[PDB]
Formats: sequence, C-alpha cells, structure tokens
Amino acid sequence: ENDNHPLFTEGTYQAEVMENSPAGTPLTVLNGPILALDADEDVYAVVTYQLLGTHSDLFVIDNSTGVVTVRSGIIIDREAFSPPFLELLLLAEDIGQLNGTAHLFITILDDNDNWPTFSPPTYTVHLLENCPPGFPVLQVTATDEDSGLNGELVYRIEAGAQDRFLIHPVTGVIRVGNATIDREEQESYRLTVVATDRGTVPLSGTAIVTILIDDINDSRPEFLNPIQTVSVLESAEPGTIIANVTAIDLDLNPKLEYHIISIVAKDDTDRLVPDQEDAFAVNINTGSVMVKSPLNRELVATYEVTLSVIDNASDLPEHSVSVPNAKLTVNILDV
Ligand SMILES: [Ca+2]
Ligand SMILES: [Ca+2]
Ligand SMILES: [Ca+2]
Ligand SMILES: [Ca+2]
Ligand SMILES: [Ca+2]
Ligand SMILES: [Ca+2]
Ligand SMILES: [Ca+2]
Repeated sequence: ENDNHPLFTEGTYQAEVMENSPAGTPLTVLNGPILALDADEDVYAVVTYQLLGTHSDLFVIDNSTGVVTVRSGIIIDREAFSPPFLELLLLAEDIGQLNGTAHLFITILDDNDNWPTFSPPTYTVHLLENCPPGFPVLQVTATDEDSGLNGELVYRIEAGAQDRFLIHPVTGVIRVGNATIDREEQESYRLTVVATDRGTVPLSGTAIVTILIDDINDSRPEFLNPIQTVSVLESAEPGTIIANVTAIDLDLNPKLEYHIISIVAKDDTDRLVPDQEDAFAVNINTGSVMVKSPLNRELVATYEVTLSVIDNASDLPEHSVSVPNAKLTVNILDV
C-alpha cells in the first residue's frame, strides 16, 4: 500500500547560476542535492520530479534524479531580471500521484557582458582662452548595464590632452591641467576618453571630446620688418611712397592701425634739427610710408622714424601695441 508521500530534504533550496551558461549547465545548488524521500516500501517509494513556475521554461528537471539544468533554445540574461532572482516550485510525485513540494530560489550570477557605452559617443565644447589651472571644461559619462565591479567605471584620457587637460577618474569631469591655454598656440583639441569597467576581463568604451578654444583678443601685433634703412633722393617729391611697414596679429579679428610715433632729424654734421614731425607720413591701414615734406640733404641728411601698430580690437591694453616698434632710418642722398 501507499501509506506515505514524497518529502524533500529541504523546504527551500538555494541555487545559483551564472548568466550566458550553455544548455545543460547544471544549477549550482548550495544546500545539498535536490532530493525527496518517500517512506513506503518498493514501487510506492520511487519519486518523479517536476519543476513549476513563472520562468520554469528556462530550465529542465531530470524527472528521476531531480537535477536541474539550463534548457537549450534559451539564453539566461541577468540584465532581463531585476531583481536577478528566480523562484520556482519543486514538486515530487509517487506512482499513486501523492506528492510533496519544495522551493527553488535561484540567484542569477553576473557576467561582465556589457560594455561601458557613451551616449552620445561624441562631445563638442567651447572653452575660453586663458583659464586658470583646474578650470572645469565639461563632464562626460558612460553607462554600463552590468553590476558590482562589472558596472563600476574608471575614466581616463587615452590620447590628445598633451599635458594640458586632466580627467577625474570617478566623476569623468575634465578640467584644465596646470598649463596655459592659448588659442594662438592651439585653436582646438581632440581628446579620446576611455571609460573602463572593473570586470575580471575588463571592458572599455571610448568617446571623442573635441575642445574648441574661444578667442580673447590678447596677442600684440608684431612687425615683420622691425628695422629698415632706406636712402632717398633729395629730389623725392611729396606723396612718394618710400617704405612699407607690415605687421601680423594672430588674434581672430584684429583692427590694426599704423602710426608715426617720432621723427628725429639730423644735420650732415650730426647736429639735431627740431620740428620735423611732418617730414614723412604713414598710411593708417596699409603701413605704407610716404615722403610728405620736400627734402634737402644740407638741411636734414638723415631721419630716424619710429612707427607703431595698435590693435583697436584689443581686449587687453597691455597687448595692444607693438613691442618692439618699427624703426625706419631714412638717409637723404644728394643730387
Ligand atoms: Ca508513497
Ligand atoms: Ca547578459
Ligand atoms: Ca551582465
Ligand atoms: Ca561591463
Ligand atoms: Ca593668447
Ligand atoms: Ca587670442
Ligand atoms: Ca591683438
């Protein structure tokens, strides 16, 4: 006769299984083997095992041994279960269909199968020139759908910083290093930033950060021909172009004006001649220098002309005028 029914060794079985485990991978069952005993003699003592519940379909149970395995056809993916926990009903039956039950609590262990990804992959940011050391430029962030160390990200810059920007490993905040940021030295930067996780086989994602340097007008105009000495015929008439000073300004929208700052005039015997500030003129826009007053060697034999260029657009008074000024020496030849 059938005087007893199956009875499991435990009431709850605590199992675990790694995600992406192949079909036939058996559950790791932490509290003894799954096992139901039936106290009858002979035929009424053998048990058949079933396995039931929402998510039973991911597994198979051996109906004779009660061992439990990943089914073929299916993929166990931790990232589709939050929490990462399955509960199932174990049912043991005997030949007269009397039965017993137990629980199967399965933890889905994490595998580092998701990359740190950046949304968006690219970053474009403007940064004004001459910023102090430590100026925060922008903050990047990567997402990683894994957990624990498999989802915890260290940021770094793989290349492009050129010892001028630094990134906070945790926050992913990029800041100016201890180094000058001069738009005249470099207009833009292209950083590659790596976000790396802490999985045993670590995974990394990367982002392009383009850093565009905005302009302050802070660079002084430079004469390209600072010293010049030219000999002019005493018969050279007013209006005659005799020389030409030219300057470059490396800022974005310079408004260069040219000026004669002094004219020092001298005798053939080297003695000074006063009130010769009208001898020559310079074009304010072109830096073209012209004879303006009629000439004579035995009145003035040489002129030292000093010239300067100012950047009207300048944002810094200190970097608005030429250093050095242009020197033009005009030696008068006899006729
Ligand atoms: Ca029985
Ligand atoms: Ca997965
Ligand atoms: Ca995972
Ligand atoms: Ca990961
Ligand atoms: Ca500058
Ligand atoms: Ca500038
Ligand atoms: Ca300038």
